[PDB]
Amino acid sequence: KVVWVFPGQGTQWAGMGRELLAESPVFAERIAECAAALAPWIDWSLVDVLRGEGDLGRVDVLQPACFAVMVGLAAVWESVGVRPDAVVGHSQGEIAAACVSGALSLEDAAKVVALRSQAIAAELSGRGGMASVALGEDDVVSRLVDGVEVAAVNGPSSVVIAGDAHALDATLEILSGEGIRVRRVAVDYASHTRHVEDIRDTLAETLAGISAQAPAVPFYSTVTSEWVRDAGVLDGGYWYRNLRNQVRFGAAATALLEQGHTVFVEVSAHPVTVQPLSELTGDAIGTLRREDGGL
Repeated sequence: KVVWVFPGQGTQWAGMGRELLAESPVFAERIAECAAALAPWIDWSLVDVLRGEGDLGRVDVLQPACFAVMVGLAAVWESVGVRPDAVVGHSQGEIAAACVSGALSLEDAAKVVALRSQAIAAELSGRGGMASVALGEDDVVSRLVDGVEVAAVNGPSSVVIAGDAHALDATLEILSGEGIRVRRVAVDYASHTRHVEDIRDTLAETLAGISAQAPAVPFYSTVTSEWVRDAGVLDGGYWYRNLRNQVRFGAAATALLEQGHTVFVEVSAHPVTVQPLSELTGDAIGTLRREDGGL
């Protein structure tokens, strides 16, 4: 059974799909359509930035850009007639999961992602970052210093953590003293932490009146780690929780395993979730690679 896996960050690079946009006609018309749909809230050109002519450090541009190229790739996979048995996202990418699984309208999804990116840009800037840790969740908890929270869990030993930059630096220093493999991510906000508990009102106000219909394709949410079979349950509050609550990506993958789902596709411009799922199962296929946007 085929599961469309939608990641978040780590798949962006200069010139998202310039070659892909030039060669693929269906992707080009689809991305033009989304740019038209995203027009009421942009202050730049989608086609310009996706071709590698804007600012990749601008979060409220890259995140809608990532969403738009994700929709384009999903349309491309639809062209070759790939029927997704299940669709699951990863944090921000979960919005795309809501968009294509029939649980949300494309215009509503574009509106939601635009508002979320704008809010996190106006607020989250300069408040933390991600540290990737190749250690188990229990080991991380043992190593957990104050001010640090596990951003997400993706496997037996794949844990991403987030928090205040000072606490992250202290934890990384102790890790280096212990000499264990840990890396930093060049992002200026600690999402899915206590910081998310600061902009609740604005997010609630923005994501209002969304036509959350029933998912055409079953959606296994990691916020509940559960299948969604209802219309309207996945609300703006749910997206706030997703931005707030941690992602049990490893638990989600394990749940999808015994449910007969084997063929897993990481739709992205660069493989990021290929290995933290392949080490669990080995059945993970990427879509594109960094600087490899060619056909």
